[PDB]
Amino acid sequence: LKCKKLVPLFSKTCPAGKNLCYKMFMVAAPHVPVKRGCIDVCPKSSLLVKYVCCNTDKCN
Repeated sequence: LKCKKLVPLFSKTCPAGKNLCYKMFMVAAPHVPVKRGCIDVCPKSSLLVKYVCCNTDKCN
C-alpha cells in the first residue's frame, strides 16, 4: 500500500487508517490530476469530479 503524494511531498506508505490510494481530478483532463493522497474508503464519483481509487503501488 504505497501511495505517492504531491510535491514537495514524496512517496509514503499509507499509514494505519488508509490502505488505498485516491486521485481526484476534473472530468475534462484525464491526464493531469488535482489531488493525490491516501484514503480508507473509496467514495463515489460525480458528474463533476472523479475520485478513482486503486490498490496498487504508485497507482495514484
